[PDB]
Amino acid sequence: GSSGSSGIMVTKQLEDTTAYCGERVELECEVSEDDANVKWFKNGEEIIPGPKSRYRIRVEGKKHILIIEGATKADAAEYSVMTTGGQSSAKLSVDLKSGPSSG
Repeated sequence: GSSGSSGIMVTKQLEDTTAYCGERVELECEVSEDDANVKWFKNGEEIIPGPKSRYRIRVEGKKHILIIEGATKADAAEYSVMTTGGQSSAKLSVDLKSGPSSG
């Protein structure tokens, strides 16, 4: 049943994501272990979610989902994850919706 290398390996590597300003960004990924606890880092910095945070790390089976509430020109950064035995990186580019936002 559950027989895999000691550490954890990122089966599915993050993929470049292009969202708009204020939009909601969602980074999905998969690992070797289940209900694991990956570490999401923004441009090398360690993210710290919570009841009063912007980033919300969700765990679903053997896949993680890093959602970002309000993706501004600042949110657009290289998001890299770190596990017990794996690491990944992605590029998030934020675009400012063109045209008058009406109707």
